[PDB]
Amino acid sequence: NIESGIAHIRSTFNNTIVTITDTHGNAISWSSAGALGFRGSRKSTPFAAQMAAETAAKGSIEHGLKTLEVTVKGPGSGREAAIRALQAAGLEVTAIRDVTPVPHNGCRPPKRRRV
RNA sequence: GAACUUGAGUGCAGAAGAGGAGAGUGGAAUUCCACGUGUAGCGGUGAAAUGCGUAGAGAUGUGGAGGAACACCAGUGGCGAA
Repeated sequence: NIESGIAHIRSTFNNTIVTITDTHGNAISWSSAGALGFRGSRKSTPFAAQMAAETAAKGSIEHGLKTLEVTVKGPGSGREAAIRALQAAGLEVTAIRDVTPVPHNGCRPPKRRRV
């Protein structure tokens, strides 16, 4: 039973995962578009991000959270939907923080697609 | 052969620079390894599948290993014969 937590939203182009943890990063609960039965294109859509956030939130509310800090990673379109969905579940969102990993010129990226 | 100082160079006084070689050091990120929390998918596509995952993955926290490259600055900006 913990109150304050961080909501890690990993929004990629293919899927949106939402893990909810305590302030010390111990996992309370998590949800992802795939876990909710979305497949392929559907998982990417922002609608699925909403549903993923709601499902993750309702799992956490059992443990008794009230305030969430939000961290967003990846280039997906889910972050806004997932954040608004967390607010709609009742948990107040203190601050959103983009923590997408930025290399300072490190590893060579994979070759560009010729689509 | 003898003069001259503009070319060329030297002296003296300043200026900028990713110019080069050598030796160190630093932060981000990817991967891997160990551990805590935690559960059913993760990944990928135009759509899928191969692949990875209940032998506990992906997500998340701490620490560690190693290799390569140096975000912002950064600019028809600088330096170099290329």
